[PDB]
Parts: sequence; C-alpha cells; structure tokens
Amino acid sequence: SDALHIRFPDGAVIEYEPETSALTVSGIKTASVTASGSVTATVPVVMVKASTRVTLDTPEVVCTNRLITGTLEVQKGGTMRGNIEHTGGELSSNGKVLHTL
Amino acid sequence: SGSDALHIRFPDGAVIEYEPETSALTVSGIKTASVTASGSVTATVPVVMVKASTRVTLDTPEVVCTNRLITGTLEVQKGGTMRGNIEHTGGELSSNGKVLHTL
Amino acid sequence: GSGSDALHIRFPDGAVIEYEPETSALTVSGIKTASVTASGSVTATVPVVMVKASTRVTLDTPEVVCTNRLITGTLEVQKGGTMRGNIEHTGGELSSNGKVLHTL
Repeated sequence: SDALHIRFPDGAVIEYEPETSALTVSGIKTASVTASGSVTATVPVVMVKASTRVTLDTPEVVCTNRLITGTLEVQKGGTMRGNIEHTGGELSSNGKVLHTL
Repeated sequence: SGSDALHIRFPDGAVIEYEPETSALTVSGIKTASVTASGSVTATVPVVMVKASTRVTLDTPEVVCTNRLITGTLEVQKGGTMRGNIEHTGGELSSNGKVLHTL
Repeated sequence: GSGSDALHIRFPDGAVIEYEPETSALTVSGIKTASVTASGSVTATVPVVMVKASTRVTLDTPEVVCTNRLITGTLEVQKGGTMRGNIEHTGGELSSNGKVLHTL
C-alpha cells in the first residue's frame, strides 16, 4: 500500500523510487490527460525533449519573463514594447533593408 | 515483461487506465491535476499536444525553445534582442508612430 | 468499495500520489523528479495549464507552435526569423545594427 512498481505486458512501467524520490513512466506509446479545470506543474526545471514538435493550442501562451528561441515565425501580426535591439544580420521590411550590414 | 494491469474507476466518474495492446495511458474525468517536485519534470516523446481552451502560462525566468518558434500573434512587453536576418512582410512595421518601410 | 476505485499512496520519503474524488483532484507531491517517456504522443486537454518553474522551461524540439497569441516579458531571437502582418513597436527604441530607426 506504500509502493508503486507496475510492469505491463507491453514492457511499459510506472514506478516510484523513494530513495531518489523519482517517478518514472516509460515504455508507453501515448498518454492523454483530460481535465475540466486545470493542470499545474511546480518544479524548478521542466525539460520537454520532443523530436517532432510541441504544440500549445490555446488562445494565449504567457511567458512571464524571458523567451529565448533560435528562429521565430510570427504568422499574423504583433506588438513590441520596450527597447528592441537587432544586430548580426539585416532587418528588412517590405523588401527594404532598414540598416545595411 | 510484466503482467500487471491498471484500470481504476473512481466514484466521481474519473478513470485512470493503461491499455497494453495499444500502449495507451489515459486519465479522464478529473477536474484538476498537479505535480509538485523539488528537482525536475521531464517529458521525452516526439509529439507534445496541449489543448487549453483558456490559457497556457509558463511562469519561469526563462522559456528556451532550442530551434524554431511559430506563433499567430506576438506581444513583447519589456523589450528584447533579435539576431540574424529578420524578414518582415505583409504589413507595416511601425516604430514610435512611423511606418519604417516608408520613412 | 472492494474494487479498483481509489488511489492514495504515501511513500516513505513523504511523497504522495493520490486521486481525491471529493474534489476530482489528481495530485503528485513531495517528489524530486518525474519523467514520462512515450514513443508516440502526450496530450493534455484542459482549460488552464500552469507551469511554475523557478529555474527554466526548456522546449528542446524542432518546433514550438503557439496556435494564437504568445505574450512574453522579453524576447531573445538567436538566429533570425520572419514576421508577417503589422508589427507595432512603441515605448522605447527599435535599433538595427546600432542605429535607432525612429526616435519618438
């Protein structure tokens, strides 16, 4: 009643290891969680290793501080407030480079 | 492999189940879920799909996208930096009340 | 009842994994790490998702897609990109290669 180690016929496992306080779900194909209110995770580090794609299908994604990306595609429009510093290439608008490199 | 089974049917109508033939884990019929951890939470899977009819909030010092980020619209509140070539088309890029391609 | 109709596990490290049907709340607490490894996909369908990560959220993926609006405090684009439609900048200076493009 105080332990968790489930081993399914397809090789999937759900286990909790109290020595390292580690919860593991492995060997599954899909997971789906459907809730009517909220899903919350509170932890210093979140790591999502997704070899195809992460889709956030929502009216609004909010990042409360910094957002860092390799490349950016804004599809429809946007607003920017504050100081914005572009360097290391050329910023073009409507086919016109705004400050040649 | 093992022979364990998971199919919990709770009195509020929620279900937690694993189906090994299709290797599908399902959690249904709940109101809330939370995970609170002192170290890390990791998900390793090709596709992550979040369908959130109100909002997704990432309340963190830093969200890092290692490659491409695509959005419908963007709002930057407190500034930033852009490196590389940035190609703007299909509308007006305005700064401080002037359209920049016609300045 | 006597069947599989409940979930409440308290582990010797103080962690809890439980489902509380009175409030329909699934809770994992008191752990150090969690991981989920799947070969196909993970889906979460719920009105509100909240991730409170006091160090970082890393999305290590070819593509992150936000289907509608994305709001951020600050933005850092490292390699380049594209923008379509109207992009309205105010409340500071937009500089390119060391030149302020329009002073208010």
